[PDB]
Amino acid sequence: YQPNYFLSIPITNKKITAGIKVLQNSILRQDNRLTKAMVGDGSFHITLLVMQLLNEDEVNIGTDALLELKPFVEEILEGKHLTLPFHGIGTFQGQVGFVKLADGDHVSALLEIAETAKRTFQEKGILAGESRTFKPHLTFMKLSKAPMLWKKGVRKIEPGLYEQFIDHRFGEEILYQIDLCSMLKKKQSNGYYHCESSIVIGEKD
Ligand SMILES: Nc1ncnc2c1ncn2[C@@H]1O[C@H](COP(=O)(O)O)[C@@H](O)[C@H]1O
Repeated sequence: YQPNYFLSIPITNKKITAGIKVLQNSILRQDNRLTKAMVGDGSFHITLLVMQLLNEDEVNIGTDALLELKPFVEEILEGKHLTLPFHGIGTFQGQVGFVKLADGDHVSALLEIAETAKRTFQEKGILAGESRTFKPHLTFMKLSKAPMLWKKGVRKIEPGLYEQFIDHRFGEEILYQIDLCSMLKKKQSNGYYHCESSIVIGEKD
């Protein structure tokens, strides 16, 4: 199905987003055609769950489901925090460029959160999740954003463009928030997606 909403973990570590800005700029100074493929300043996030919310009532149900999700996250994390190290560059078949999530224990925890989120939302009546295996990633560019590239002289991201960063430590993000975001509504003034609702993770209540 085609989703229109998603749960999003914003990247709150300014070092990570600043380092990705450098990476995007390094790429653009080599080929300015890639400008419209870059994700916008302020939009950096990890997608946790996609879904359809197709009317105002369903948007309100989604907000309720996210509120319900909060305690499950802290159960999964066992009263500690989830540290996400962002290191190196990966792609999905040269069409989407992302900063990779380093391997480690936090990957299984993040996967458990995604699966519990899917279950939580489905039990509230929301079509959510994907059949495809969840592959967490922090996108910096996607060719699909720039449909004239395909039609023109650029059909994949040349790996030479990001070679200097292929193995760069961007930084570590501690999970602090999950937002319910609209894919299609206008972005906030700070460049982030329209947010219906948000919960805090990892803080004293
Ligand atoms: N497991 C996957 N395999 C291939 N492409 C993916 C996968 N997960 C996400 N994508 C694509 O990566 C693009 C950017 O991801 P995102 O920044 O999370 O929206 C999305 O349009 C997804 O369709």
